[PDB]
Amino acid sequence: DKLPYKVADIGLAAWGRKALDIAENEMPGLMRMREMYSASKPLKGARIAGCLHMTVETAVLIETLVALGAEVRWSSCNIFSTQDHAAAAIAKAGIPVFAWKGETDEEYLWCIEQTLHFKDGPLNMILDDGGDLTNLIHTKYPQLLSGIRGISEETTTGVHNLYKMMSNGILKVPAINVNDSVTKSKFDNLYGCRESLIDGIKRATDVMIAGKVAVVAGYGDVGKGCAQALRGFGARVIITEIDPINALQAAMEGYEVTTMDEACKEGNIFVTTTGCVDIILGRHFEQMKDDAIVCNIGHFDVEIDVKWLNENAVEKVNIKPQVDRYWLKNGRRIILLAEGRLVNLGCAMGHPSFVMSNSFTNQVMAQIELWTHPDKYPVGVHFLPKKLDEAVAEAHLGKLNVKLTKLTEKQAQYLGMPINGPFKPDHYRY
Amino acid sequence: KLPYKVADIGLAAWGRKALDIAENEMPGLMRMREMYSASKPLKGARIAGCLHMTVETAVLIETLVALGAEVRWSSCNIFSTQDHAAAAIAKAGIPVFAWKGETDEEYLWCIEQTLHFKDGPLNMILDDGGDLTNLIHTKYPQLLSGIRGISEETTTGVHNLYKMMSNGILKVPAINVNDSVTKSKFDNLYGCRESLIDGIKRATDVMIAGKVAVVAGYGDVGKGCAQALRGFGARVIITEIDPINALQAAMEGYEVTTMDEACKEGNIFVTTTGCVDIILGRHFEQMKDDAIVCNIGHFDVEIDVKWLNENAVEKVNIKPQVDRYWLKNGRRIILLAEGRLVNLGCAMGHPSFVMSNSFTNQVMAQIELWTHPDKYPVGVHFLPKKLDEAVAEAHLGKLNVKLTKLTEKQAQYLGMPINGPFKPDHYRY
Amino acid sequence: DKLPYKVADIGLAAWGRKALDIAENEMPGLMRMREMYSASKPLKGARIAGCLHMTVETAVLIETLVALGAEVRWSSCNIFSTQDHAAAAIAKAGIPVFAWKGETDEEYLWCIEQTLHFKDGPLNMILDDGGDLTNLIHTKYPQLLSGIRGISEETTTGVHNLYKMMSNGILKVPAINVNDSVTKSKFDNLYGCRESLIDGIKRATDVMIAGKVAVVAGYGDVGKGCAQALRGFGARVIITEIDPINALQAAMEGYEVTTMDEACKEGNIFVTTTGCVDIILGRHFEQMKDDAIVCNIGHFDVEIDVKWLNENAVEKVNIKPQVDRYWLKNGRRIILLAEGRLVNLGCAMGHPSFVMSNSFTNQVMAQIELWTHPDKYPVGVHFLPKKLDEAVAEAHLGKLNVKLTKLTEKQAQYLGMPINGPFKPDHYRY
Amino acid sequence: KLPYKVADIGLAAWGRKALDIAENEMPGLMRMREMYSASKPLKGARIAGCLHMTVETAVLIETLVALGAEVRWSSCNIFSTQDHAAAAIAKAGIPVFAWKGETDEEYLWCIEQTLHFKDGPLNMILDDGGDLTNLIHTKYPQLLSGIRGISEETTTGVHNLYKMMSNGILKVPAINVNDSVTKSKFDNLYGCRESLIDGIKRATDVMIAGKVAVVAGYGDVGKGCAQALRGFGARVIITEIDPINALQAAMEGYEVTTMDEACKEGNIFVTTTGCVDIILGRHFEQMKDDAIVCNIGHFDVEIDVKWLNENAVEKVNIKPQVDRYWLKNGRRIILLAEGRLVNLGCAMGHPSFVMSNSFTNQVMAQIELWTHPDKYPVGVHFLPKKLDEAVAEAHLGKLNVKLTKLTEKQAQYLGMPINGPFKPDHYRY
Ligand SMILES: NC(=O)c1ccc[n+]([C@@H]2O[C@H](COP(=O)([O-])OP(=O)(O)OC[C@H]3O[C@@H](n4cnc5c(N)ncnc54)[C@H](O)[C@@H]3O)[C@@H](O)[C@H]2O)c1
Ligand SMILES: NC(=O)c1ccc[n+]([C@@H]2O[C@H](COP(=O)([O-])OP(=O)(O)OC[C@H]3O[C@@H](n4cnc5c(N)ncnc54)[C@H](O)[C@@H]3O)[C@@H](O)[C@H]2O)c1
Ligand SMILES: NC(=O)c1ccc[n+]([C@@H]2O[C@H](COP(=O)([O-])OP(=O)(O)OC[C@H]3O[C@@H](n4cnc5c(N)ncnc54)[C@H](O)[C@@H]3O)[C@@H](O)[C@H]2O)c1
Ligand SMILES: NC(=O)c1ccc[n+]([C@@H]2O[C@H](COP(=O)([O-])OP(=O)(O)OC[C@H]3O[C@@H](n4cnc5c(N)ncnc54)[C@H](O)[C@@H]3O)[C@@H](O)[C@H]2O)c1
Ligand SMILES: Nc1ncnc2c1ncn2[C@@H]1C[C@H](CO)C(=O)[C@H]1O
Ligand SMILES: Nc1ncnc2c1ncn2[C@@H]1C[C@H](CO)C(=O)[C@H]1O
Ligand SMILES: Nc1ncnc2c1ncn2[C@@H]1C[C@H](CO)C(=O)[C@H]1O
Ligand SMILES: Nc1ncnc2c1ncn2[C@@H]1C[C@H](CO)C(=O)[C@H]1O
Ligand code: NA
Ligand code: NA
Ligand code: NA
Ligand code: NA
Repeated sequence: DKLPYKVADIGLAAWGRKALDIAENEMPGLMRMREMYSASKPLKGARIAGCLHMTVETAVLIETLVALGAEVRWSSCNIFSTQDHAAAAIAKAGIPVFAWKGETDEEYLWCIEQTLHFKDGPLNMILDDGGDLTNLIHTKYPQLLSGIRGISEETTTGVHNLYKMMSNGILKVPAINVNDSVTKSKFDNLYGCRESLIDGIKRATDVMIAGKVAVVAGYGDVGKGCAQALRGFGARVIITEIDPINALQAAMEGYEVTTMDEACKEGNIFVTTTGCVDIILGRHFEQMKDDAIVCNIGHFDVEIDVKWLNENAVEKVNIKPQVDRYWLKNGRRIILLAEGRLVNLGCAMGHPSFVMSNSFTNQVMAQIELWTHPDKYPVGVHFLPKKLDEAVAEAHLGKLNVKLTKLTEKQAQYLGMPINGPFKPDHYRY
Repeated sequence: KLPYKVADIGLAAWGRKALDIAENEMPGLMRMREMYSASKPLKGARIAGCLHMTVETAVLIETLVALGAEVRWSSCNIFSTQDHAAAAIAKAGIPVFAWKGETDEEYLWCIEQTLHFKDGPLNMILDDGGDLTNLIHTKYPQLLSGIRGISEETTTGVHNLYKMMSNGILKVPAINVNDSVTKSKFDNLYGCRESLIDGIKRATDVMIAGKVAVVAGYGDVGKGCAQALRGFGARVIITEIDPINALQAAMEGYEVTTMDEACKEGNIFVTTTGCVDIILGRHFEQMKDDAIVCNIGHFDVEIDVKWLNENAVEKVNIKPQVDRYWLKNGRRIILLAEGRLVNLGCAMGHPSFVMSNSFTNQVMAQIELWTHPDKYPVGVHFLPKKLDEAVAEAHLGKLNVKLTKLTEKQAQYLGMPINGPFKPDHYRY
Repeated sequence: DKLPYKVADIGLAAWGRKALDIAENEMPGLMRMREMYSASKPLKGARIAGCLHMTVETAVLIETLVALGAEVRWSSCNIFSTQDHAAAAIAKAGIPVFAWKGETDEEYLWCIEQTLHFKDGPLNMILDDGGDLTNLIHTKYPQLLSGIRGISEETTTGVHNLYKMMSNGILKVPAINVNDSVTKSKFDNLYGCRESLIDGIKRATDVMIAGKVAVVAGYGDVGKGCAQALRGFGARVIITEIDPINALQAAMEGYEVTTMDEACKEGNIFVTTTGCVDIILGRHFEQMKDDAIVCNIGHFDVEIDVKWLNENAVEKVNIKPQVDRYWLKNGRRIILLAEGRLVNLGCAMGHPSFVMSNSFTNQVMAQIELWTHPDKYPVGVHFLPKKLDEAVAEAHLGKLNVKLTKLTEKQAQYLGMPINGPFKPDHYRY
Repeated sequence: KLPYKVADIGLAAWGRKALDIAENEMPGLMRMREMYSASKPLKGARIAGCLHMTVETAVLIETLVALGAEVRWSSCNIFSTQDHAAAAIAKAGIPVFAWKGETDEEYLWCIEQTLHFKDGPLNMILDDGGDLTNLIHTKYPQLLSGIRGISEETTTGVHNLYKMMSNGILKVPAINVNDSVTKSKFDNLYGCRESLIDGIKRATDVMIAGKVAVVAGYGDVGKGCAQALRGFGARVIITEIDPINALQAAMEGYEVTTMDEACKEGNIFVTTTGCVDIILGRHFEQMKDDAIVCNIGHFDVEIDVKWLNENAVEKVNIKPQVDRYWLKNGRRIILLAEGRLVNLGCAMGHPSFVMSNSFTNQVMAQIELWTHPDKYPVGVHFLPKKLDEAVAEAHLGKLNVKLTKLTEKQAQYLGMPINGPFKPDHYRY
């Protein structure tokens, strides 16, 4: 009585499959998980509802979970991030996916709702990115919580929410924080954004980066990646920050660190990375250089006051999908990307597949941990063990032709560690 | 006569919006309009243009028109046209014969459409790579005495001009635009530094970080390519024939070796040489699985694409301008744009700001040749340094640069005109 | 009956004082500690034995501890690292310092021994860098342990030893791990080495960096700094690593990662950063390019087999102090810096003062924590609270003209944090 | 006659060990020895050299001697001599008159000691900045007809040569060594990229990261300086008079503004212009406390040091070549080397490898002028590109670079001699 899937055009499946084949060959961590666990099927019995950007890389993740024995139903965690060819390939393979590029808010919620019920029963695992699925179940379907064995969560904003839920006694299911695996936060958030931020800006606007002033709000792992990208192409990068440690890191790297109240007068490009509300406001827009480009890469579209532009501009000219040029009362123009939604996935294709193999190999490990060892994980928010984190990295070395040194027994004795690791104390920051 | 031929005139409104955006990024061209729209220095000029029909080129076209020229236009590559830009130019009433994905026959037909105007044949050439110049000299020599001048955009095209002059076969005066400082040291360098990666990413979405990337040639193009790749975390290996360029690359921290060795290590290959026979069958056979191979030189002569078509066991089209070959050895090769320049073939070419440097030089060269032909005997000439400096100066305001002015005491100390030119003729910047 | 101090030449004091005045003005964190606590004198009653490189920066630290009420007696923790003008200035101010550049191993131990006994009694606090003082007291003077209120420890090797001591039940005094303050490990070890490694190499050898292959063993915080420095000047940098996560970081930054067994055939410059034994051995030396430069920046001189060179070379030619050129049986030459001791302090002046103000402001905070709040700190190894770590960074922002953004009450509510911080969870890696 | 005059002959053994090390880093010079020591092309040459008396220059001196020249030497700066290198040269029996920390009178006396050899006056000039050239022309014109040639090392010196020729006052042929590609694009750029920081660090030990650094000029020197500072985490602000250089700096991500503005923000100031009156009293009065101020241009004319001496309320010598001034406003200024070039005055100048490029050009220019005077009429000349390429090629082996060779088919395609030169005369690299 329900749709078996819902995608833009199932006819795109053959093209999606070609993109998947190429991506598989860039994702050795995921392929290794298939190779190790396809026969034993550790995820047999798992009914995973996933809510995560329905991209080519997410399709390789989905097929890994399926190869490992899971039943899966999927939606995207952003209205603009789905790659319709990837979604079509997943649907063609018989996997229930409810996702397309350019959903409305209503369609978005409907899609998540389709993932909750399997033939054998409701979901018993959650794989989430940003917390929308986690929150939906806790608030709207609390009756389903005792049936769920575990949650794994992809991103900084989502894990922040899990910590908040736990400290408020609202969290009712064990969760693993995948964002804060070393091999996720220090790779995907950093090197991922270093490539895909500029990709979104370029595909949207074709603007020259060299010669511009770029303003990056936040200097966490995402802001660090974005700043490096922009400066690499010859932009002069200004940073805003609230945290004196991150601010001091930026200044030590040669960036001017000042407030948005000042930087708004100088920036030609504005990128928000904070995960926080009220970063770019009407008072900033009114002071910006003509044709300033403004975009957000944080998870939710809460950083930029897009409502201000819609209410106060003389006119809004749509240039092409996800690219709007507003004409203000001061006669100047602002170019706004993706209506303030995360620009790398909304205007380009998100992070390339190789780095997503780090993040998603963590996801598969988390799902195996929660599903097969539920009693290691009481209701709470947990990290994967360092030995598994190290294993994720080690799985990607051969593709890059890296040769890792092995400690001799004498060196391992001297350092007081096992020759097979883990090699760092739990507080190590890399 | 056909007013134009383009893929889809319906793309005109979008094209125009992209032109509006690009105008605001092209202060040199907008300045040429503000200075010369009234006096119309190019009145009576009938310019045939053969140059990648992009948004940037559209802004150049409408600048030439504003300055009084009649213009008829074709692209200098079968894959580089941006159909929305060609539609905007067609809708404006300018004869343009260009679309993305031309056949070789269509390519020549389009150039041929640019030769004849209502009032006579062309009397000015604006060229990129020399196809229009060569076509006239070889096939339409009866039009040569009617042509006042040629201006040439690119390294490969200027090499051809110098060779023609040395052999006594050039018959029309030319200005080498490529070797204006504000072209060669900006467009070829900073332009490729952004548009090479754009082409590779739009085509393949591949991660750059952690890869080995092999860049053949370390000229102005290869310098920009190499910096771009290294910036994203590729380990870049350079090949070179010139010991000076090779020493530059080594002093910037790049491994310099031959393609014969580098083919065994690269995950990404980019040819920047302007030379034939750079990546051959013997190289393809040694490459890592799913090696991405592409060219950014003007002509598609650097990569043996014919070898792949003849020797691969499978050839799968992934999407337009992206082919995945399976070789007898079991490994795969990803070839971009059939070896044609990848930035314009798989993306949008250089962004507008830097093209404003190149194209302001083009406008100046067209004015120089059209209005001061006697300064330019048959031969190959540079624009004066004062004009080259003026191109850079016109772009400083947009970037909020504050230029220092010499005092009279400092100008006297330096033995320099206070208003420039500031460097000797041999200065390399 | 004992020397009041022992330095190379007390006559250098006036020049030392001029260097100190300049350094003070680059060390706003330490000067702020003086300004805040000079009147209340929180360290009144403290008798601090310090064992830490007797440099210009350490002199500003010492005078801060004294201004805060402490009695101090000092030695260097390396035989080659003392700056004789700094030592002379300290001695001239009436502070017992036992340190000079170029001590023998015997003199080194004698110097530490002079710091143990004060007029009023034995030491009751330890400030250490590498653990030599901590170990000396636990092994040779166990009778003094119950009189010691606390230990603060500067460096990675020293903190590793403290963790080992604690897990073996050998640690008898509470300790604070200053190395792993964010504002120490992610600044001093990284940005400090990024400047002072090249300084030591240049002053020793004047070698051109551009065009060379440089091999860096280890890609921790020190190796990251060293690699960046070398590549910035046009060296091609190869990295060795045992930890697959650090190895993957290096490869993602564009370095070749391979083993020393391979890299030894290619390197023109070799820098060891591991903190581990047996990094460069005779088998590597015999394969090195002619005039390969070999140096160590790790704390102890255990990385390079200098004994191999001394036993196997045809001859050793001293070029100048801390620079030796060995002629091997293969006819090639090796240039060895500082006899394998840490090259930044041995051949140049160590880290510049601004970054040392981060490290040493942590040291002063640790000493205040341990001395005035002993019951917060049971026998064990502890970190400073994140709020104090943030304060260290904030203290350095004004000197760099950084403008830090303040959260609004609405943003702080949204992020669920205090407007005054701390701004990050305890696991945050920066 | 005095055999030499140096600070301390006792430093000879150490000097020699430093020379031994530098020889192994200078394959171009060692190659000139291996090729020409037997044939002695410079037999009969009596070369007066005026050039920073460093370890690198010692290797140049002994190369000229190996090639048959007689040489007598002085430094071109009062603070740049390396006394151990001067001692090694003196101990070898070569007349050198140089020490670190000369007075102005001693400086001139030393140059005067180089004019007369046992067999006659000088017949060749090797100059850096033009002091020897100018001294001969103005004070010893009777020696001019006896001088076969001049070779000149540096930008400021070549500017003077061109000005002299334009005014008809140059009377001896000269080779512009600075503008060999392998000099200007290597020494001025990569040399300063390492030796500027060396000078600042040895003098002050200041942290670079987190500072604002102001670099006046973005020529080859300022480009290398700016990269060096940015690499260590300084935020670099550029000043410029030339709109081309200024646009380059902006396209590399540097703020470009005037010294009038930048003096309010910089923590470190470096002058690279070759021009008078760059940092004035009005700038000093606005600077941040403990601003470090230094010059790397040839002559000490860029910084108003006299202003500081006259207007400061206190002047404290921190150590040799380092002065801390206290101004009326309460703030301090740290001045390096009394405004003299800071890399050679406070450190060791450029490392040996890159100097091997510069100095191989010098040897070639001395051979060209001495053995082929008829190729060089009175005027200012470049070395042929084939010789410039040969300089780079001689340094490739040391760095294990593998240079590709064109095939006959590629050379024919490019219209290029298979063995070079590979670039046209106007190529800018
Ligand atoms: N689009 C993507 O592919 C992608 C990838 C990874 C993470 N993310 C998202 O990016 C966002 C940031 O992630 P992160 O890992 O960098 O988190 P982070 O905590 O490491 O960094 C955020 C930084 O913003 C700063 N900040 C907070 N409020 C600010 C304000 N008002 N002004 C200036 N700075 C302020 C904080 O001090 C912090 O350092 C999150 O929403 C995360 O979920 C997106
Ligand atoms: N795609 C674009 O947007 C764009 C932009 C500018 C120029 N171009 C084209 O790019 C090409 C290069 O232009 P350039 O300005 O860099 O020229 P260049 O002459 O500056 O550099 C080319 C380099 O290739 C080297 N080379 C020649 N043959 C080689 C071989 N067999 N192997 C290795 N190296 C070899 C040469 O020594 C030279 O240094 C030309 O075809 C030019 O027209 C393209
Ligand atoms: N000279 C200085 O100014 C200075 C400053 C700070 C720290 N240190 C010292 O530097 C050393 C390193 O400090 P750190 O903070 O970088 O520690 P770290 O733990 O962050 O890094 C050391 C790295 O070496 C790697 N390693 C260990 N054995 C290895 C081997 N056999 N081969 C290759 N890699 C190996 C580890 O995986 C690790 O990543 C320590 O001795 C520390 O005390 C010196
Ligand atoms: N210290 C060294 O080891 C060393 C090495 C090479 C050259 N030099 C000397 O360095 C100086 C610069 O050499 P170069 O090769 O870079 O010359 P250059 O001509 O390439 O660059 C100097 C730049 O200064 C700019 N300039 C001139 N006046 C200015 C002003 N008032 N304000 C701002 N910018 C101004 C010019 O536009 C030019 O771009 C010369 O004196 C040269 O002899 C020193
Ligand atoms: N190609 C991609 N496919 C799927 N997820 C991606 C992609 N690129 C980035 N991400 C997610 C986006 C998210 C913020 O919601 C993160 O933390 C990243 O892991
Ligand atoms: N966007 C663009 N529009 C038009 N021309 C472009 C663009 N980008 C690059 N070029 C040309 C390509 C050509 C080699 O044929 C050159 O030399 C560059 O100037
Ligand atoms: N100038 C300096 N004065 C004092 N200590 C310094 C200096 N530079 C670096 N350090 C210490 C050296 C040590 C390894 O023993 C560390 O961890 C750094 O904090
Ligand atoms: N080590 C060095 N030995 C000798 N000459 C040096 C050194 N470093 C730089 N130079 C000169 C300085 C000069 C400006 O006077 C130049 O143009 C550089 O070639
Ligand atoms: Na992808
Ligand atoms: Na464009
Ligand atoms: Na210091
Ligand atoms: Na030297």
